[PDB]
Amino acid sequence: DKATIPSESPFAAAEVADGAIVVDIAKMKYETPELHVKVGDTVTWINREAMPHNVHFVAGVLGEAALKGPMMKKEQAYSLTFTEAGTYDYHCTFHPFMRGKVVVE
Ligand SMILES: [Cu+2]
Repeated sequence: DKATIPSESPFAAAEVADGAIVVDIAKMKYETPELHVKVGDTVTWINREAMPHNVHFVAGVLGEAALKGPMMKKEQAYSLTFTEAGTYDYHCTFHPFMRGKVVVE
């Protein structure tokens, strides 16, 4: 697979590292919808609002099967560590019109 998962479940936003590469989710949007990182980087999404959200990569993007991230409540976080160069699109399971991508250089 093309990413590893440091936290299987959502975790508290207060425990996101200071350093971390963060994508906020707010107002029904990913607030960095075209994020550029490098091989080896960890990305952390943080839901900033009451409406639940996730991140969801369809089958074949990060692995043979889909990666459907866990449901994230307000001030919950979820991370992926990207290990292979490429561009990886995702959406929100609940709200598929909400889309983003991670461009891994
Ligand atoms: Cu959503």
